Amino acid sequence: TRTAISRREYDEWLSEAASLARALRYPVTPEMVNDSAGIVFGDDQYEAFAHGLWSREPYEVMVILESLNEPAVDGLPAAGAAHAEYSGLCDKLMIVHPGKFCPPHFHQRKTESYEVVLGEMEVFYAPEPVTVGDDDVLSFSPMPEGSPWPEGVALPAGREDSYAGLTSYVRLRAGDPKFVMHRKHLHAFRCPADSPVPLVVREVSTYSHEPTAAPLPQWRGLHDNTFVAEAANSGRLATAIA
Amino acid sequence: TRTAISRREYDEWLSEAASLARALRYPVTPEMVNDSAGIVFGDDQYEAFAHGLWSREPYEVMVILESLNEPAVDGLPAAGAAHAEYSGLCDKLMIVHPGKFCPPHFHQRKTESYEVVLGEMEVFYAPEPVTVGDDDVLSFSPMPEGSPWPEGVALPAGREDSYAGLTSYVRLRAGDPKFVMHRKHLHAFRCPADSPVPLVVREVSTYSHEPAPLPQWRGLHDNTFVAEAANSGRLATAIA
Amino acid sequence: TRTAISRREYDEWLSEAASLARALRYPVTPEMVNDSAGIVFGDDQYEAFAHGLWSREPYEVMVILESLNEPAVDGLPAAGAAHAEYSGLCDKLMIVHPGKFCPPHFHQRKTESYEVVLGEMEVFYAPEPVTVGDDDVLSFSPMPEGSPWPEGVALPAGREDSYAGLTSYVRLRAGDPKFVMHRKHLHAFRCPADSPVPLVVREVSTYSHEPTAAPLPQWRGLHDNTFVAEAANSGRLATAIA
Amino acid sequence: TRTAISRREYDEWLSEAASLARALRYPVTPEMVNDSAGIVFGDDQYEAFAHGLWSREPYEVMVILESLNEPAVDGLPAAGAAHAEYSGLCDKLMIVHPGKFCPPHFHQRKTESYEVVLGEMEVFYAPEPVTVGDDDVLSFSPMPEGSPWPEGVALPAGREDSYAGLTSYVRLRAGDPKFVMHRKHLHAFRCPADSPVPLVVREVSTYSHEPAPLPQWRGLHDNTFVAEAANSGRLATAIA
Ligand SMILES: [Mn+2]
Ligand SMILES: [Mn+2]
Ligand SMILES: [Mn+2]
Ligand SMILES: [Mn+2]
Repeated sequence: TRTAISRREYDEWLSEAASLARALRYPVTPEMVNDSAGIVFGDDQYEAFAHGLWSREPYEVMVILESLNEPAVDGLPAAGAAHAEYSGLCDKLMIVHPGKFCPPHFHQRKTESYEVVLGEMEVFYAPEPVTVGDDDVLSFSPMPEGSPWPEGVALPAGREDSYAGLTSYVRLRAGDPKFVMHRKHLHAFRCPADSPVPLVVREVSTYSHEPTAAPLPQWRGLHDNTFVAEAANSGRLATAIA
Repeated sequence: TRTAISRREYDEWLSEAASLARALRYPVTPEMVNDSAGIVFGDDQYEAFAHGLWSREPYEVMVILESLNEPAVDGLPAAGAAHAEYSGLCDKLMIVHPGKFCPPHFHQRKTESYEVVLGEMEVFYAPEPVTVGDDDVLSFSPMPEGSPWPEGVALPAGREDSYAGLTSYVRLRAGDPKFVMHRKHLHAFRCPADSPVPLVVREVSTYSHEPAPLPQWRGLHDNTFVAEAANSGRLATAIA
Repeated sequence: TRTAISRREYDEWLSEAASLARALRYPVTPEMVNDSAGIVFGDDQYEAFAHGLWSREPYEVMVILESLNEPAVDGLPAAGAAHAEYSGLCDKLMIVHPGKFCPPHFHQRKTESYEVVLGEMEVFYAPEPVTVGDDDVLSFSPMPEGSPWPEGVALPAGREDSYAGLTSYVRLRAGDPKFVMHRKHLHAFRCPADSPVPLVVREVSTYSHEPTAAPLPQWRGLHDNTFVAEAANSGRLATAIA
Repeated sequence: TRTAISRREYDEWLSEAASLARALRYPVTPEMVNDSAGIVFGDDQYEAFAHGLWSREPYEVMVILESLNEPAVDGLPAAGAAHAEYSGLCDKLMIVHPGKFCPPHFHQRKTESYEVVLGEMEVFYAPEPVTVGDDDVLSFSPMPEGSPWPEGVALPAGREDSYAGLTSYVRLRAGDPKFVMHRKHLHAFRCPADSPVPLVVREVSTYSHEPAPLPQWRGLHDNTFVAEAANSGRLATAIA
């Protein structure tokens, strides 16, 4: 079983992703195409490269080209420092190949929005927010109920369990209105296995607290991504390239 | 002189803007093309239509197609309700014709970012922030100094002085890194007068307050223009 | 009734057309944006500008941005000079606003192909070729029969008669296979009146013999566009701008 | 050494090429993505896959996605049947990776035109036409002289000499005027070795004869490569 991605496999993956992104008019700078942009969620997912990104097999791997991750702390009243972490601005292009997924997880602080650029996006989520402490949270526009899962959702071997709570389904396409995924909601998505092209989606969200002189002292060592699956939640950061 | 835009002028202006937006893959739905998307900053700016959007003359008029304006209040701890207005997510596509401007102004709460999609964007701004309300504010990544203005910029007649404080300049093109304009910073921008195409820019910013997620958000004004006339021209577009 | 297009109307029309073309990646050079690119088929069609290109009213007006019109005579055996006029290469982008048409006509020498870039193209044609002299013409892939006209085809006032022979219908969209319109076939097309965008179509055809040191002596003064309507066939060239 | 391309390599090569084509708005239908769209010009060129399409090494391999290849015989006077083969309409999208080439060759009948869609195209050609068959040919707009080759062009190993006769050079970019390559002219092209993206070019040409509209068209060969090996690599792609 694969334990890493070869330099050739990785370079071709990111190069073709960056080329497709540019063709779609997403602003890609050299610095954005790095050894951290191609993500493998769990060591058991490197097996995705045994047959490759066009095998159409179910695995949790994807490319993220981040053009923006602005704290938006400047100008913020000091009195609001405690919750600045729920704000900020992040713009990234996500490229997911046929049959692949962005694994089940939720964010305590980050709210996201999706805009499909190419292909079709199958989003899976929990209409109800996870309970985070004895917090008295605000409400305004709760997540829509959505529809039940369609037929054809091949889940990654050994991870099917982590998708159990994501009962709601919505399929997004280019030209559709923006879709918002409120913070504290379990979610995941995949590119249909029969898709002729990789799924390309622009995500505009609040600040992304992920490992990679902090905006605020309290922001140091802050992880805002909690995955359901252990393999992904505990040990999914850096990408092993050999 | 012009006191309003004709129905035909408005329809062609927004129909072509929305068509260009769609060609550039921006998600445009019907409710986005409305009576307020074509903005004229002041009654004296309707004269921009005496010769049209391809006259290359300096006027402050533009189209904004907003695909998202999410409060992002859901899930936020009640304890942060007081400053939730500084957050949120807004996505809009701005179309500015040759020589036209988005006039000098600042936002107390909204921080923006620019991504040029078509054409080139000339940004004029003040690198030092203004103080709006609360004295003690946070700081992390101050606005860069950019460069001084280039020669030959044509400003709108009678609005020249309003640009005096925006001494820094940067010219953005497609493919460039995202440019951030922190809240409380005076800024403005134009499409070069000699541009072959209209300037098209995607703006990703915090919530856009335009007269509710929270009680205190009601009737909140977050756009302060330097020119008195420009403030007036932002309420409603006069379409004859 | 309108007798010409104002300089402002014309410049805005061509400028927005060239901008849209560039946005769609069609190579537009300054020389391609000229006073002949915006075409009005007949003096009775200038009325299209009484209410404008977004009035959605039926008129025969359009923009043609020609990036190529190559004789392809170079290297051709002298023995084939007699029929070089049926060859050549022409690449042009056609932009037609909601409800507007490219008027009924046929070409004796030019064969065309269509590739919709934006919007939807409603093509009207005669499945059978017009008879041009006692010619013994070649055959290989005759025009498909197509379907009958749909409901919603508002024809230009005073020209509805010229559309009578174009009995076959086909609706083209972006991503569809290339559609070929063989020479000697009456044809026309329009952008649906309810379209949210102007119809943008790339036409790749054989040489376009239209008024504007000839490739071949016999090519001088050669017109290959025969329109059904008199107003268009006799007096539709130059565009009157005032 | 490599004697064929692996199934996975071929699938990823064409799937990414077709995806890029679609993103660039080229009309790709299923029958266009086939076992002959990924071309390897010679058995010695399969080595291009030893390190891959992003190795930036000079090899003669490319993908061609043909959306149209119309004989244009319908309606043509029978009297012109003898030279109908010099006409017709072909539309194809060519994708060439960094440092890769479309090898030196000429067509007796096909005249082509290039429109760069993504990246930059370096064209090497002979401005003087070769004589193929008939002596008396027509002339109107001779190929321009272009410029001499720029410094540093890396050629495929063992194929260097085949480029000797293509002394003229032109570099084409997106938005440039269409470039015409008349029939009977030796030509070749590559994507710069340092290009950040694959070169994507739309070719509009007369009919592409590849082994019927007319009896005489059967088994017609209209591609003559300078390198003997390159001629061999054009028949069928070895996919293991
Ligand atoms: Mn997420
Ligand atoms: Mn602003
Ligand atoms: Mn025609
Ligand atoms: Mn060739």
